[PDB]
Amino acid sequence: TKPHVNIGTIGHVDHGKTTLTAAITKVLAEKGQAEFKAYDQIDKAPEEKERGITISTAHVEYETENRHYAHVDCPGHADYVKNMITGAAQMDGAILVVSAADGPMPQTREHILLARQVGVPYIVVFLNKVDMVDDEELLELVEMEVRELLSSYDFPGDDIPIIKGSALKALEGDEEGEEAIMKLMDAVDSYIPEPERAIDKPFLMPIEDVFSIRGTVVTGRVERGIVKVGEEVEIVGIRDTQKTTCTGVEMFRKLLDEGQAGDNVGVLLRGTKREDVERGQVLAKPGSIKPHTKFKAEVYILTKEEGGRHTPFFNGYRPQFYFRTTDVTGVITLPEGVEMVMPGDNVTITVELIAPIAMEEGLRFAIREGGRTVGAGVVSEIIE
Ligand SMILES: Nc1nc2c(ncn2[C@@H]2O[C@H](COP(=O)(O)OP(=O)(O)O)[C@@H](O)[C@H]2O)c(=O)[nH]1
Ligand SMILES: [Mg+2]
Repeated sequence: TKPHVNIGTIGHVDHGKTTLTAAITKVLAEKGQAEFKAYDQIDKAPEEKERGITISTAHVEYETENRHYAHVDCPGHADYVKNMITGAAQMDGAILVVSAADGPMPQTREHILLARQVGVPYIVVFLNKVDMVDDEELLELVEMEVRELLSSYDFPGDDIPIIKGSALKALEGDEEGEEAIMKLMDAVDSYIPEPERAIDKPFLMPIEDVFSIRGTVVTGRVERGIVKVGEEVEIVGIRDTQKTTCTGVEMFRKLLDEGQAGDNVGVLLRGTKREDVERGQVLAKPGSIKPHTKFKAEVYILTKEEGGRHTPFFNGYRPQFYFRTTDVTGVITLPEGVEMVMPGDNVTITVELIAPIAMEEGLRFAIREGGRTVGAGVVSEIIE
């Protein structure tokens, strides 16, 4: 019944991300809309090893009167870099926690930057520890700096909701703290939009295999949107884009009239040659996506223990980039002042592939070396 939304607390270590998370569950639990999770339950988040990468993440759920939320909170900076780049925890919005006494700190800056690189749509701020600041004019100045920092990374710093409170007071049952928590959740309900359904997006299916029996059939999972018998589709990319019509959709022993987000199907293509279709291309609504060879991306480089490299790479490093279904070789260019990239670092890079790929901001990929994963990335900018 209630719409679902995924959010999380970001911010510098020790500014109160975990205390605020606990306070949210406590106050909403007091309204009969969540189970209360204490500070220690959340601070001691379990390790989850997906694909060699190990990440500590606390998962709580709670509801307002309008929505149902899934909430992620992580102990260490490194955990946020990982989750945000790999996508192990998506965020329809983020709650930025900033200590009112200390103000923005390096990881406050980095999480805003990451939030923009990976496409976190919108941010709300909880300006925490107001009980340690006794001067109103000091409070306004720190709020002012936060809005500038947000705007310096293209978020609407002038329009973002910033709620001032004390998560620890709220957790002690203080009435003024609890009101701050509800001001925060009222802003989350109002300012963070509900995510677009996958089935409502323009059709896109990555091609995993190609067959010629009836004619040419391609198999894969429909990533988003719907494809119906009789509709036109474009084939992107690697080669010049081309257009055809869907004449059939099917599973095991089951013909279909349509294929929609989440379905594993085979799609009949009319008059398309098998040699003109190959793994790595995608089917898509005509005009909805384009092929590109060059782009910028935010990447996380796996550590030795995570199965990655154990030596840095330098400008001109030439690995394979795994987009959806296959590798494509590309050359890496490093930022202006960056000289090397150590295992475990995150950095923004420019890449030029040797072949085009259907590409768009927010597309995730792996970096591979010798058939081994060495990095994970997110396309942050297209370069034509
Ligand atoms: N005085 C005060 N201390 C707080 C507040 N919120 C959190 N703290 C303290 O700040 C320290 C770190 O808080 P924590 O939530 O673990 O920060 P995190 O690293 O972002 O998760 C703890 O000792 C908390 O008790 C607050 O509103 N006021
Ligand atoms: Mg914490």
